[PDB]
Amino acid sequence: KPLFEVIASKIKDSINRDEYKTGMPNETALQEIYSSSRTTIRRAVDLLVEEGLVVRKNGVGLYVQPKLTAQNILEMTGVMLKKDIKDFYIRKAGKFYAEIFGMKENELVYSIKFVQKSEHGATLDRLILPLGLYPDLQAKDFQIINIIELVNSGKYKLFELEQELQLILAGNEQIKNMHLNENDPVFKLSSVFYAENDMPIAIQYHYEDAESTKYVVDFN
Amino acid sequence: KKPLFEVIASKIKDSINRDEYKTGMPNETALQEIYSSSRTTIRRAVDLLVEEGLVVRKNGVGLYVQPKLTAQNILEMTGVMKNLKKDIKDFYIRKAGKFYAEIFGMKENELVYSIKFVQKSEHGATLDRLILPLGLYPDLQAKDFQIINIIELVNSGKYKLFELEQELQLILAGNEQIKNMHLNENDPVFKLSSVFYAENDMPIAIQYHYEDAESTKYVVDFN
Repeated sequence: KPLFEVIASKIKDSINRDEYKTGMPNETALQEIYSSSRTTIRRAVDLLVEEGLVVRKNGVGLYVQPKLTAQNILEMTGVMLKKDIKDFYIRKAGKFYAEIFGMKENELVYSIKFVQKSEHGATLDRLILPLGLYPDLQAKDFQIINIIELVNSGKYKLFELEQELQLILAGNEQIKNMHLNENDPVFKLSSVFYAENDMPIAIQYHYEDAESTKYVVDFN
Repeated sequence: KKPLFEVIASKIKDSINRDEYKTGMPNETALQEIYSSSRTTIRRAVDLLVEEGLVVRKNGVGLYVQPKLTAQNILEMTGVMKNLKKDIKDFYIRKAGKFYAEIFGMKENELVYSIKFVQKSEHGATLDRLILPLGLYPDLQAKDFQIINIIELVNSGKYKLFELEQELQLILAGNEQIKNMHLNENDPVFKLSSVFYAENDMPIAIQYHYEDAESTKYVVDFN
């Protein structure tokens, strides 16, 4: 078995025992820790990335991916009616979020997706929080009971909220998570949270079934 | 001549005009003393002021001066002199009534500020209505009701903002939307309702925001 695979397994263990914390040693440090080559480390880390265990901060270092253990789920939501977490992971901002946040598209953001049983059907929420703006949070700190509190828990204080409201056709996200049919009408409430001086610090998308006995929505 | 209650109402009006009394005054008993007049005379003077929309009673409690949208206050509240800015249509004190009393968990006869403003946007004018209970924003004068940043304003009273609860609806345009947003009757409108809470499940403010829901991508057929 190749060395890089051996080292990747060794690092997986370190991650399993919370030795490396989301919120780890860079690749140069890993060379020294494992007395191995740059190439060996790069290939070991490539494998861990592919498995979704860690993520690189281009030209900076390495982050461990958050894990939705029963314990972290308990910390974040209070459970085990309520809020069910579907996804929590770190990803590059990409171009779309880079323009909104005014950051580099290869810089990292947290992406959180959760569903909630409500009045008329399940609702779906997506939260995007730039890693550089919420530096000190560990997975258990990402409590989703109160979104205002969460958005306020990072490096900057929440100052202002800017919101957009739309009617859209149910997409794959909605049909799957909200139990809707192709093209059913859905309210999309988009929120951009700002710190002072026009600095966006978080984005949120909230979706609800728009069906009603009062009207019919007809999309072209 | 001019009856005494009217003479006294004029003097109170004068005091109001010179900001001796203002939003954020002596109660009716103190007025009896100040003007050396009867309970009945003072009650009639105040009735006159209330009718003129210059003051409002707090059930027994006392007397509040109604805020004034003078040029100065408007400048203070919105930063605007004399679009894409905020234009105040209404600012006054009123009883909560059943509907708001139930939301705030307060007494129907207790007072709230009602603020209405309009804003030019991409898909036309939007309309906002804010409700802030007096007892939760006791120390604010007229010029303190800055509406540049609603979160800042909601956070500026007795309690700190802790949580936000929102409701999303499609409604038919009513008179408010007709006049203020230049829509036709039964035009579809987005209504975004916000309830702002302090810690421990205590509502401190309500906001209703309205936007034209017309789109080139769908039509809304109301029943």
